[PDB]
Amino acid sequence: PNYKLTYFNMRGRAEIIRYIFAYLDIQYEDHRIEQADWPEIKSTLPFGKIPILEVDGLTLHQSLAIARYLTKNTDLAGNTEMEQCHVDAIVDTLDDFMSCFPWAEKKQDVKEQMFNELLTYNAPHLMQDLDTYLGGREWLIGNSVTWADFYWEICSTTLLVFKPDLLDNHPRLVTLRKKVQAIPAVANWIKRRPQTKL
Amino acid sequence: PNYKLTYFNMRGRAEIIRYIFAYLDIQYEDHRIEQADWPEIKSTLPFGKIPILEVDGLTLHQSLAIARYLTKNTDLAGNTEMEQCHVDAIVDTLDDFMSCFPWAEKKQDVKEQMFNELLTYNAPHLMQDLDTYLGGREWLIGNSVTWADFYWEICSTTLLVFKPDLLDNHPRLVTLRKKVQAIPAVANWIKRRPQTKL
Ligand SMILES: COc1ccc(/C=C/C(=O)Nc2ccccc2C(=O)O)cc1OC
Ligand SMILES: N[C@@H](CCC(=O)N[C@@H](CS)C(=O)NCC(=O)O)C(=O)O
Ligand SMILES: N[C@@H](CCC(=O)N[C@@H](CS)C(=O)NCC(=O)O)C(=O)O
Repeated sequence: PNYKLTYFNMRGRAEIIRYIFAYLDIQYEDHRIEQADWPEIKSTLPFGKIPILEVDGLTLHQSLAIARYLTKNTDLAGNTEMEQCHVDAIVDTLDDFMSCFPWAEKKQDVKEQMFNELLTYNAPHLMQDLDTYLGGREWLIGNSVTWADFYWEICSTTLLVFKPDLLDNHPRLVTLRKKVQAIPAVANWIKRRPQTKL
Repeated sequence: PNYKLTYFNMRGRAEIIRYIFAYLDIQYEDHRIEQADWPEIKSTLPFGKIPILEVDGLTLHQSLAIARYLTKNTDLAGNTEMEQCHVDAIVDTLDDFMSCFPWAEKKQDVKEQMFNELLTYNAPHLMQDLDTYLGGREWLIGNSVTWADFYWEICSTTLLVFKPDLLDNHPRLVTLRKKVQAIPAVANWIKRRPQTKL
């Protein structure tokens, strides 16, 4: 299958798709665009948003929708339909929280104040829920890695850019990040991927 | 299986689960809670959010995660791998918009303002994207009803509460709503369900 992924030059909402392609050893074109080429591309898109994935010429949209499509019938999906539910739920929980950030805010002082308050109150609350949910287990769901573990490592990587000490009291969540980063297809991808802030 | 769904006395985010139970002819306890009891239940839940679905003593969370679990291997799921991706994608597009609403906002004047702007400035574009996407087809995805059709009807119902003229220029989207509402199991639920504003 000929896969082509389109997004900005950043990890952002495309990174989960990139980890999945990497882990499943599926080749694809990692097409990254700059602001200048957005209006042209955007207009051809039914919903006007990226990422999009073209599969043998057919366009797919919605990053989590695409992530799930790529993990279908693989062990990254969750071993049972019940585990798949828990995987989807954790992914949505993380996405709901990531969506609270005013990423696009133009007023820098407002952006700073909002980031600080989300990182001071909400983030440590979520971290406790995540930590107790994982408990002393190896992975977030079941007994093998799922894309929910991937998403966690991805979201936390971005949160750590803004509050480096966020996981200072959560060694089990740090250990989870290290387990994910250590998967060889993931360690490789992380080494060769373009370096960007987000 | 024993199913117990807990949410507020509202269609809201539990409604998609209710339509799915109805269509699949599954009995469940439709548990509805008052606001004053929420803080107490919230504290015992791994992630402090509703709806939750209890199955044989296992808690599930996240409405879409649950909806997806319930429709897996049923005729409400897409017919192909790729069609299931489109079902997921349409649902997420609708969810991304519904999430923008400050449902819980304390300040009335601020809340009204937010709602007005989203409905007046944003909603029209989603409708336009949806209308073009549907085109002249019968259902949003493929040749038969999916839970993406249920979600569209559910989201549109709530939006029409606040902006009744929202679909005046979109007869094909009105037709799809009517078509979902005509499904016997759906029509029966709509007729018998508690009548709430939201
Ligand atoms: C103030 O308490 C309230 C009051 C109303 C609501 C939500 C009502 C509703 O219809 N929501 C939706 C309906 C359809 C699809 C998606 C949503 C969605 O919210 O994502 C929630 C509250 O708790 C936050
Ligand atoms: N939930 C959607 C969000 C899509 C989205 O808002 N993408 C952004 C980039 S992170 C975008 O294209 N927004 C800019 C625009 O619409 O012009 C997804 O994960 O794909
Ligand atoms: N994406 C989640 C959102 C969960 C959510 O925000 N639900 C609301 C009710 S609609 C809630 O539990 N809020 C009450 C609170 O925050 O205390 C889902 O679909 O279930």
